[PDB]
Amino acid sequence: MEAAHSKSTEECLAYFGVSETTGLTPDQVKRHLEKYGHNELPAEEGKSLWELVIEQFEDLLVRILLLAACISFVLAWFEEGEETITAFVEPFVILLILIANAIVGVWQERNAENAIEALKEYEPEMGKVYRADRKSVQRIKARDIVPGDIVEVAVGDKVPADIRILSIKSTTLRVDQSILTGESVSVIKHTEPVPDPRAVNQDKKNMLFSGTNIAAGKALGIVATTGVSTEIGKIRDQMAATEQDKTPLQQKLDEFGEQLSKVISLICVAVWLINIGHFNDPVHGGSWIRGAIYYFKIAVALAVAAIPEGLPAVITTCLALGTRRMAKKNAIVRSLPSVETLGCTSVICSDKTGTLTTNQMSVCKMFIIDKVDGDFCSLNEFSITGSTYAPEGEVLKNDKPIRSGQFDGLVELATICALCNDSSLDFNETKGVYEKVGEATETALTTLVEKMNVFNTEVRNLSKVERANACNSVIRQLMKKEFTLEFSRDRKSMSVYCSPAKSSRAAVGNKMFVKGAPEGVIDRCNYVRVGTTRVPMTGPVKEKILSVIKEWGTGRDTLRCLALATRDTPPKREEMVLDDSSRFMEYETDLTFVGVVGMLDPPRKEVMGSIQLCRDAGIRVIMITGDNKGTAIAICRRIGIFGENEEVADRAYTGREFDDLPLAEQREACRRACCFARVEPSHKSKIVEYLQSYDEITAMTGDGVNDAPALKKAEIGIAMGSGTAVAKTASEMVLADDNFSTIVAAVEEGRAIYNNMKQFIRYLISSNVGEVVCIFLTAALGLPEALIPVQLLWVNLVTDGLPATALGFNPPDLDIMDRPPRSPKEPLISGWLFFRYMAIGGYVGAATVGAAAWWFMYAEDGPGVTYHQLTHFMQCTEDHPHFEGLDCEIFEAPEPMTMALSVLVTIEMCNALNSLSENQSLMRMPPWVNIWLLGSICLSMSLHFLILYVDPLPMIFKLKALDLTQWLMVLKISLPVIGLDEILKFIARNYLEG
Ligand SMILES: C/C=C(/C)C(=O)O[C@H]1C(C)=C2[C@H]([C@@H]1OC(=O)CCCCCCC)[C@@](C)(OC(C)=O)C[C@H](OC(=O)CCC)[C@@]1(O)[C@H]2OC(=O)[C@@]1(C)O
Ligand SMILES: Nc1ncnc2c1ncn2[C@@H]1O[C@H](COP(=O)(O)OP(=O)(O)OP(=O)(O)O)[C@H]2OC3(O[C@H]21)C([N+](=O)[O-])=CC(=[N+]([O-])O)C=C3[N+](=O)[O-]
Ligand code: NA
Repeated sequence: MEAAHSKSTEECLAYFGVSETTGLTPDQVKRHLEKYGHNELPAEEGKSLWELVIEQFEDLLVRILLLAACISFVLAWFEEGEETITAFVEPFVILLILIANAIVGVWQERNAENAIEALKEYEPEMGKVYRADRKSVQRIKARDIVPGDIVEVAVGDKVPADIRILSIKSTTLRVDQSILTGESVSVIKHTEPVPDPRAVNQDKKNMLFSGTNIAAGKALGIVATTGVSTEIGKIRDQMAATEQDKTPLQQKLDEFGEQLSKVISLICVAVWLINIGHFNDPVHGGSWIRGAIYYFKIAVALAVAAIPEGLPAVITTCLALGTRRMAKKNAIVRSLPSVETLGCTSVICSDKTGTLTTNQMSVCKMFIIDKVDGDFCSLNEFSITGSTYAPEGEVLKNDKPIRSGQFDGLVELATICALCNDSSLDFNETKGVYEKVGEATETALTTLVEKMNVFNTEVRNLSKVERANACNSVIRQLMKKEFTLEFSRDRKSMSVYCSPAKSSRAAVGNKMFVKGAPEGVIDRCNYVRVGTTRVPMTGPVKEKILSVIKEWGTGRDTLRCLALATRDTPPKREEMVLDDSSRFMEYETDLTFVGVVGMLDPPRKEVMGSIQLCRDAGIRVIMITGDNKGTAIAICRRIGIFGENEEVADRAYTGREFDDLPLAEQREACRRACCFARVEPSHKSKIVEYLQSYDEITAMTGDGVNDAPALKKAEIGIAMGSGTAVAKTASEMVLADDNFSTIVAAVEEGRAIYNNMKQFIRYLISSNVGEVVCIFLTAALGLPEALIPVQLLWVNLVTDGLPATALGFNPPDLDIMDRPPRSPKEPLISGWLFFRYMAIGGYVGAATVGAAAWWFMYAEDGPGVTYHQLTHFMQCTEDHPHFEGLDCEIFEAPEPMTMALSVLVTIEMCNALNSLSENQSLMRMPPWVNIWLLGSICLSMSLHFLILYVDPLPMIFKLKALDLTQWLMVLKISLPVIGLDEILKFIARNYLEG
């Protein structure tokens, strides 16, 4: 029964065919269990370990490498030689990487927590029902509760289902439902129907929501909904239905993988097409088996040359480091891939209170009526010093301090403030500062009366914790609080009914003290207090009051105004129905206006500067707040969201206004809007959708379970450090200090991380372009393998991995927060840069192939076969060039491969330096700008020498230490890559203007 709140208790009992005093029968339980299922959120996705291991082999590139491993394993199993210890190295290395890659992926899932599973925190093991088969209450498992059950709840209990309250067995029922409504204080509940079928949860005063806590009292109720049908269950279903897109980098990486495999196959086809002259070779003679091994051998090297095998690790290492850096600036990143998305943020939607503002509410202005004489009117207007919940401060008139007790109108002002109040003030002994106990609005009133001190009580004699409630206590002893009529959003006021403490069984003396939004309160005032006297409320007086309120609430003061009033002659105590909140407005009529208080929740000292940074970065900021629209707009102006004088009619909306717009107008509103006042949880989600249909990258704040759908849907969900665990698990980022400025500082940091990522991605991939050319060249010219997979793997994992990681520490550009948000669709490599890395790739390929071939021919140590071709033959069954003696295994010597590798390694150290800046010359941006990079290059070279000298390694990698002369040739062919890129950088700067 989803519309339970609007049904009478009788109607709820009759719908389920159940009696309040007996509860459901065994047959009813069985039938209701079949119909509605168990009272629980559905179980998590059954993701087994085996299924998880398989998923690690789904990526296109890892499939290629597994196929590479399989061919490599077959070529080791059917090879020529006796060394099994060296033959099975290549396949085993590739397999280890696949296994290591699988271990990490599997590990990441075991430590991952999901938000849907964090909801189960809010479903208790047990509940209490009355069922027909037993007289006394029976505690059962919450999952066995069905709609229709008569349920009992008491103080401390966690509500087991969405329940319609039937009867409250205590004076009052109080409920902590902050997790669902963001209501600070525990809320009061009643049993009367709530007419609106579309009432938001806050107006459902006759409902208990699954997962909330009873703060005070004991109630009997009937279960309306269970399982996915509850308020928390609906939140769950929304989250489960939210699919999150891959980040722009992940999408480009996948695009790259698709293209890479397409290119790998086409090269294989080219290598086959370039060797179709083998069809003209005689069938008798020649080695088919060795020529087939040669083709597969280069297919493996091709596959290994093409994949940036060390790229995922570099990305992760870079992400982890920047993440720990962001943590020190209070930005706790939960999703490593989100750092990129964060840099792309184009819209930040931010809650106001605690994030834009300090949530330290303070009264700094108030007024009472001074005089009423026909058309003429005057006010006694005061100011109050002090921005803390601390009683430290004084009341001023015209900037000079006055005694508050000197004005009778202020005495009642304080009385109303002290009594019409569900909050208190306490000094936290450990923290060293004063902390609010309840609603911020109310605690600010508590602080006000301590500053006022209307009866001049000695406060200097007491300590911090003791004087915190000194002036309040004086007023409480003066009037007895009979009851309280709780605040309601419809009438926008609250009141207390008070009787004199001095009197006994009297007939007269009672007062209602009333507080609320000025509008409704003032309209229900028939009288105006002037000192101790009373005059009728008249037009000129009303104008004057509203005029000041309008100025305080909509002008530069940006104050929340509250009107204080008294019912001098309240209805007889027995004539009041305390269970029917719909009668509460009627009880608060024929009031006497006493005064207005205006309170400021000040902006964080850093937000105004941070909003400016957003403007400079082309990031739109949207404020979301519970202030009324006029005050919301005033605050946006104050902090820089709106200009002081600019028109904003179509750029600020309340929930009501926004709902009255048709779908098309709602979308349009979202593209220009910067202020949303009084929206519901549902609006956050709709705002994100609309922003996403303009392709905005949206950051959205949230703190409660009700925020989880929107947090999950936004590209960057941002949770408060002080908020719920559920909100945190639904988010990409957590604000440790809750500060809006932390968001902006995280966006900047994200922009800087991405820029460095782009450099090392381009660096690693460009090397793969060069390695592929080398392999293609050797396969095209029929040369012996200049580079083998084991060597290629070492270079991509270790040798280049360090300079790649070092590039992650490139200094950031000074204009970082002065450019518009990066386009999600921006390619990493295109246009001139594509040509640049083709030219470098073409150079690297030729430089490595040339270095190996040079050793074979023009070198001193080599078997000088100058202009003789290895292209000619690798057969050794003809002996044309060698005319006497047998020697052919030099075609498989370790020296020319060492030449090729040392060239690759050296060029790549040079190309890392080329990668410090995209377009700037090493003459304008020198290598020593990144000390880490210089360090990594040294470490990489010493690791290259390590695999050349340290006994086991030289054999494994098929290498042997180069001569001093041979190292000079390496430098001769490698170093000019700097020159080449320098030239290409010169062309990009001068002949390609924007
Ligand atoms: C890396 C190794 C190889 C063998 C492959 O060719 O890379 C291509 C490739 C997959 C792309 C291309 C490569 O194209 C070429 O190398 C030119 C074709 C000549 C083939 C040589 C035959 C002997 C990148 C590498 O070209 C250059 C010169 O840098 C740029 C870029 O890559 C990126 O933008 C980085 C993606 C994270 C991609 O065109 C990319 O595909 C698209 O999805 C992009 C948009 O991604
Ligand atoms: N949709 C709405 N319709 C009508 N009024 C709304 C609405 N939403 C909020 N208000 C009023 O505005 C004040 C601020 O809203 P609130 O939601 O608590 O703050 P936030 O928006 O910052 O919440 P957040 O921190 O983001 O989770 C509340 O103070 C009070 O009644 C509330 C309040 N209260 O919530 O309990 C008590 C009170 N008295 O009487 O002291 C005065 C308020 N007031 O004057 O605004
Ligand atoms: Na999200």
